[PDB]
Amino acid sequence: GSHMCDAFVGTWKLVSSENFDDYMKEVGVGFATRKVAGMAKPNMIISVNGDVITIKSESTFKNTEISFILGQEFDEVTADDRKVKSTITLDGGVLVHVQKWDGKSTTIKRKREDDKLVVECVMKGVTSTRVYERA
Ligand SMILES: O=C(O)[C@H]1CCN(c2ccccc2)[C@H]1COc1ccccc1
Repeated sequence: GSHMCDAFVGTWKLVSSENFDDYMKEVGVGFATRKVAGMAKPNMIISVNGDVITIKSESTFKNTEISFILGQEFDEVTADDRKVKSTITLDGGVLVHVQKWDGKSTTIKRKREDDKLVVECVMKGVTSTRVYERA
């Protein structure tokens, strides 16, 4: 029972980051958390079981885990410890993750590009790009 989401499954390691501190500033992350989070080189583990997608991040800073069904809102605790309401959908092969909290919104898009999993994080006008490779 293969699914298009299968392109994302596996274990991935962070290899590059751009503009992440500015993105975190826009989200409202405090100085100390930005410094320590920005140093992290997470592994991201993506798995699928039936309709349930699991994305785990493991790092020296924090471990995070979400499980979800596409299009079905859920409660998430982010790496910076926001309590958010999240909805993840697939739009043309791109995983689109919207997080809402305190009247704010940010969108995280995840796409396969060559042998990379590219993660684009947008808050207001500020974009950060984080590139992962297979571990
Ligand atoms: O997936 C990514 O790279 C982005 C996605 C957004 N996000 C983030 C957003 C606001 C504040 C901190 C991180 C990253 C998650 O990164 C980590 C880093 C360490 C441990 C777990 C996850």
